[PDB]
Amino acid sequence: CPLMVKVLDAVRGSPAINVAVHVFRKADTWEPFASGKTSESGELHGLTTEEEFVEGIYKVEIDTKSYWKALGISPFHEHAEVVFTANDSRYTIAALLSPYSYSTTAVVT
Amino acid sequence: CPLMVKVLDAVRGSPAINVAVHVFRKAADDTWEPFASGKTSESGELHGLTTEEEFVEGIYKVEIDTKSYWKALGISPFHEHAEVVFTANDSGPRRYTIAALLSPYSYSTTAVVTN
Ligand SMILES: O=C(O)CCO/N=C/c1ccccc1C(F)(F)F
Ligand SMILES: O=C(O)CCO/N=C/c1ccccc1C(F)(F)F
Repeated sequence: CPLMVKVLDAVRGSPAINVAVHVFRKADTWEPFASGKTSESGELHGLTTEEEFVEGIYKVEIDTKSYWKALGISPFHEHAEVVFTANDSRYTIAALLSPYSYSTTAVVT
Repeated sequence: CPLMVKVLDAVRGSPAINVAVHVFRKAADDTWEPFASGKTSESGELHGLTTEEEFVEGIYKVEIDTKSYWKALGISPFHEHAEVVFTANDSGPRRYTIAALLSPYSYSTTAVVTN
């Protein structure tokens, strides 16, 4: 599992459950690559395989807007967007969500 | 000044000076049109990107060029940039401050919206 995403809710103090996440790879346009929804643990595994996940620029779009929308909280952002170059020389993208703010970090091991 | 950007550096505890910032607005075909751009000053602030007349309702993307920043300091960062996408002025005109806090493998962004 070369790419995992983990999403937390800073208002509720909980994982962010059932959040839609779309990954794109840069082709100079954006092409769909993977997607899924976070689990009960706020996690998204099995997006891609080592074979598929080659060097390149990737964008992870976290559909935070629909997440806040579904609990009746007014959100600011359309989404959280995390753009990074993946290089061969294992990635967890973690995001921490609030209605008017978000934080993201990469754990690369 | 309806749209301001402030950028801080979490490694050095200082404003993030001379950081490029590009703002785009979503167009009538779901593409991103260039809207405004500039560079942060000594205080890590970017003022004068737009005017209230130009800053109409829409979906805007503020892209902070964190990669050239970190490279100009001699550091290899993770992200290509920091991005913030949001709808503005949807219920009338507002004043927006977009603040970002930068680390080589992380960033945070927050929005302060005034009437
Ligand atoms: O799976 C993992 O590596 C750990 C998940 O936890 N993520 C935490 C986290 C993520 C983004 C911004 C701020 C934080 C925090 F520091 F505030 F908590
Ligand atoms: O100019 C403004 O509106 C506020 C400027 O300061 N920004 C602070 C800030 C921004 C993003 C994440 C975390 C923080 C922080 F609180 F942790 F430091």
